Amino acid sequence: ALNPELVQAVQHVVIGSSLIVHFNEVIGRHFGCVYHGTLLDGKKIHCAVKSLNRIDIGEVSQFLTEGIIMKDFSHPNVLSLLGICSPLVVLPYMKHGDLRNFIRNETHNPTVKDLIGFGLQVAKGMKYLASKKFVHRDLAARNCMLDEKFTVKVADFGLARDMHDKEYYSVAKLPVKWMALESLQTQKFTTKSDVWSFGVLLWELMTRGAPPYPDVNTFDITVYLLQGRRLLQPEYCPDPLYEVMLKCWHPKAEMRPSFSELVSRISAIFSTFIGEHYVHVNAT
Ligand SMILES: CCN1CCC(CCNC(=O)Nc2nc3ccc(Sc4nnc5ccc(-c6cccs6)nn45)cc3s2)CC1
Ligand SMILES: [Cl-]
Repeated sequence: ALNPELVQAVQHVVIGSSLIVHFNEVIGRHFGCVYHGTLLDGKKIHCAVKSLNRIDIGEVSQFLTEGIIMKDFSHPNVLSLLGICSPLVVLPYMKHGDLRNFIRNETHNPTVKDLIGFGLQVAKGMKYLASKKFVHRDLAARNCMLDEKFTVKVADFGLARDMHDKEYYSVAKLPVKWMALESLQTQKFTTKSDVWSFGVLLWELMTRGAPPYPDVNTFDITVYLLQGRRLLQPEYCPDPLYEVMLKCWHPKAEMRPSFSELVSRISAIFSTFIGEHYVHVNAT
């Protein structure tokens, strides 16, 4: 029943090696549910297996097409797809989980250098996605993960794209407090609106995961911004990094820096720090 050209094209994505899905070990549950897993080939690889609903032959066609597209994306700062198989999406397990919880954790002691380092890795992952004409639409610290080497990987990508939390989404995903001014008015997204979201992600990093605009309700953000306001400078945010955030929030989308310019500018700032400045959480 399926297009035979598509069946041959998806073969390099489909996994036979073999996979052991640990169905009793759940991660999260919107859309489908994520479980722990183990891959093969004479080695055991810890993975996160997402099982999507019960999806018609056209739905199966999209699933196989998405798998090929996803597999064509490879970058150390972008969460990879290991393969596909109910439809199974197999992703590498990220030991330290999401970036927002990692920095919020009071037992963690990040320095200014470490936090800027995480922002730099996110910028590199986004620089890769933009070059592939991929518009993320939901870049936030909650949507970035950390592996065992503390490598940051931009997630919430392709078949894994979901809504895991609700308080950050106005009820198509609308992460209002991370959205560019023009996206709040048109509901359209570009690489330049991902640049706005990246400026917000840098603010999340420097405040160790504080919610942005805490005293502003989701529905009020566009009026708040149009009065001539931006997120205030975090206490442990260096002046050149705050200048970078302000550039990410330029009212004119085309005047915002590209992710390539961000990688470059942030690499310079990052290089000036030695890991002697401990970042503490704000009381407010
Ligand atoms: C002591 C406190 N603390 C310290 C360690 C901590 C982390 C454990 N490590 C993991 O949880 N790793 C993990 N890797 C992966 C790899 C892929 C996927 S699918 C996916 N694609 N994009 C996103 C974006 C968001 C989400 C989710 C949000 C809520 C539930 S899923 N899923 N998602 C999920 C996980 S979850 C647990 C306890
Ligand atoms: Cl430092």
